[PDB]
Parts: sequence; structure tokens; C-alpha cells
Amino acid sequence: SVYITVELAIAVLAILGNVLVCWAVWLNSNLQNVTNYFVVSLAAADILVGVLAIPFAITISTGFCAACHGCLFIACFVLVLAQSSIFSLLAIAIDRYIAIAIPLRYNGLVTGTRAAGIIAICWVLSFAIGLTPMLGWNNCGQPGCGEGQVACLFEDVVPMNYMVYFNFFACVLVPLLLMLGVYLRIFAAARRQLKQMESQPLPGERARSTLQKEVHAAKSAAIIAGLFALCWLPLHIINCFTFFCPDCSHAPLWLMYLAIVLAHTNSVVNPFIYAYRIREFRQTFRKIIRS
Ligand SMILES: Cc1cc(-c2nnc(N)nc2-c2ccccc2)cc(C)n1
Repeated sequence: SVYITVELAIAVLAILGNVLVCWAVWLNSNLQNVTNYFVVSLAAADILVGVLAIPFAITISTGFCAACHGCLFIACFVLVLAQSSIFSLLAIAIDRYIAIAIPLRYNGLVTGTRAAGIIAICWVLSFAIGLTPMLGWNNCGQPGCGEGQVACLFEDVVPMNYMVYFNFFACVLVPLLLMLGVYLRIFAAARRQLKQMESQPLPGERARSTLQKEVHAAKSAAIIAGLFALCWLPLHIINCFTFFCPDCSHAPLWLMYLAIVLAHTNSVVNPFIYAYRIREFRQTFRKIIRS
């Protein structure tokens, strides 16, 4: 009853943290920028982890008996939240890049309306992908609970070929390679800006200060996505071993737990990274708690 205790502890924080982040945004209009529209998507997405994903994860750990639909949803629901975060993280990276690369067209292209539109699409795509095993790509009854109901065990009811090729390599690895690629251009060009402003016949500390702050946001964004791959790779890394190497010692249950748990942890690091990285955020939360 320790994995249960720890998982619960996480659930509370995930809820409190991101809910706080959502509230802070709702109160402080200085945080209601087009950029943070995606941050809320991250909040809602990661809140539901402690809300549902964690509850389900803890449940499916022991396994139960239910129909294929009901069993798949519970097993693949986590994929939706994890996939939605991908789009959010990617969008943010794009956003932070757009501003630095094209500050003038930033306001013309980055619209508070398009933000809401993209977010919606990301979620729709997240469900399609995250719940693709429900489209038929599953192992429900592949060579107890009785007819109709199936032993709901993640590894037994969810195809590995999907979790490796379609899910990881494509829906996770590729984006992370795109995101990382984006930040590459972000900082490379950002420092170029400073060099051009380094050879300017005028002070113009307004441009520098702004640029540095834009970079500070882009850097924070990088740290947010960085912690994502860092908390999910081990899990996929484990599965990559199990699949590509049937011979390779199948990951122990205890080690699998840790890797599984680490993924749930990511939802929590955000609220604290905002309070730490963003001086505007910390002061907002400080207000809420006190009052
Ligand atoms: C309930 C649950 C199950 C698993 C999980 N379990 N077994 C295998 N073989 N793969 C994954 C897995 C790996 C990468 C991405 C998503 C799931 C992970 C988490 C965090 N929660």
C-alpha cells in the first residue's frame, strides 16, 4: 500500500498545482497572454492526470474485469493526456520562436483566437491518437472474468507495436526531435540578435531588455519540455527493450513501477517551475495563498 500512497500524494499535488496555475491566470490579467493559452491546456491536461489517469493507473495496476471499450479507455486515457501535452509543449516552442524570429508578425499571427482554435484541434487529435487502440488496434482476448468481460491488463490488452512505432517513435520521439530542433534555431538566432545589437550605434536597452526577457521565457519553455522527455523516455526506453529485444530481460515490476510513476510526476513539476522561473508567477500565487 505504498505505491498507492505515493501515487495519491502525487495526485493531490498535480491537482493543487495546475489548478492554482489556472486560477492565477484567471485572476492576473498580466498572465492572460496568447502564449499561456497553451499553458492552461497543459494545466487541464496534467490536472486530469491526478484526476483520472492516476486513479486509473492505480486501478489497472492490480487489474480488473470489464468490456474491451471500458477497459481500453481506462488503459489508453493516459495516452490522451500525454499526447495533448506534446502539442501544447510544441506550440509553446513554436510560439517562443515566432516572437524572437518575427516579433512584428508575432502579434499578427499569434492571435488569442488561433490559440484557442489550435488547442481544440490538438485535443481532438490527442483523442484519436491516444485512443487508436480503441479503433480496433488492440489485444482483447489474444491467446476468470467470464464471457464479455476481459482481464484488463495494460500489457495484455494494449498492442506493443502501437506503443513503440506509432505511439513513441512517431507521436513522441518525432515531436521531441522537432521541438528540440525549434529551440536550436531559437537560441542560435537570439544570440545573433544580440550581436547585431552589439554593433549598433545606439544604446537601445529597450530592445535588449525585451529580447533577454523573451529569451528568458523561451528558456523556461525549454526547461518545461526538457522535463517531459526526461520523465517519459525511461518508460519508452524500457518498452523499446521489451519489444525490440524479446530476449532482453523483461523489465521487473518494481522497476516498471518507478518508470511508470516518474511519468505521473511530470504533471507536478510545472506549477513549481513557474513559481521559480517566472517572477511574475510566484508573486501571483503568493497573493492567492495569503488571501
Ligand atoms: C498505466 C500506465 C502504464 C504504463 C506502461 N506500462 N507498461 C508498458 N509496457 N508501457 C507503458 C507506457 C510506456 C510509455 C508511454 C505510456 C505507457 C505507463 C504509465 C505511466 N501508466
